[PDB]
Amino acid sequence: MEMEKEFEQIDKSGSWAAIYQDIRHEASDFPSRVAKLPKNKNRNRYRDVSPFDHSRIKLHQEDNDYINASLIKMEEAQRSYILTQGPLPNTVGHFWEMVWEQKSRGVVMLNRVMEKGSLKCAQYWPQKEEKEMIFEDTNLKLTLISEDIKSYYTVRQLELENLTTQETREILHFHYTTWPDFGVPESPASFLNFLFKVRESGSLSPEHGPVVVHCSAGIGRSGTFCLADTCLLLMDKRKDPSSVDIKKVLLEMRKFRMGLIQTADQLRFSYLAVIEGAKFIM
Ligand SMILES: CC[C@H](C)c1ccc(NS(C)(=O)=O)cc1
Repeated sequence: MEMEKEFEQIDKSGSWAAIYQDIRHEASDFPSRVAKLPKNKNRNRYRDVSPFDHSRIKLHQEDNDYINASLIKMEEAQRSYILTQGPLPNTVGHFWEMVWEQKSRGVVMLNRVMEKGSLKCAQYWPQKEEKEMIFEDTNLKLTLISEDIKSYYTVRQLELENLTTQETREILHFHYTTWPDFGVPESPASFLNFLFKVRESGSLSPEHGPVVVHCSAGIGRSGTFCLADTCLLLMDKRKDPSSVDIKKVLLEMRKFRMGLIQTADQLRFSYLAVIEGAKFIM
């Protein structure tokens, strides 16, 4: 079926939970043996969210190459994304090592450091220009260059230096600051505006490594971001845009990381975002 009328048909029939459970039943199951090794317990935020072995990002390190991060490679759309958990106190250095080694330009953050009164990720970037951060375990230096605070999101320019080679690179930090503590946003308008700002920066383009996107577990809000982006790109590429099937795209993405889209409300919000976004593109 088309999207916008399939949408109204699920609303009127109140069957979002059944649709979402079907997706959970059909989703791929691949091994995640490296994630479960005892030496990696303090590298995982949640025991039930792990990268598959076949798509995990490997650190270029002979001691321990593990990070909780997955490469989502979308062949028809010609887009790739790295989805990862919010960094932990003992993985901030690994996080920036990955950004460096994978040649990423942008980092997309969809959570606040504290939500619901608890810490959802480490404070992993510097908050003042004159107070830079040094990650001694991976030999990197990170400096805040500039910060632009808007009503729904903040953009930061960062400098990452590999202290071993003295090479430097500019990284863009795109921080969506207004996702509500419970539920999903009432309108997709600010989320779509944010997606377009990431696009306009070059951070999603083939001349760079894959964008790094995270929330707390790296599957819920993060899944919504890449699912909406990929669906809108396919609607531009194809002769028949109504042939884009959001449930099939989501199942394809779940071949690369488990659990993408965590609730039936997030599924409905993804439909809403793609529907409204397809009108603005034209
Ligand atoms: C950190 C704010 C600074 C003013 C800034 C730099 C870059 C961009 N975007 S871009 C994609 O490079 O055009 C936006 C803002």
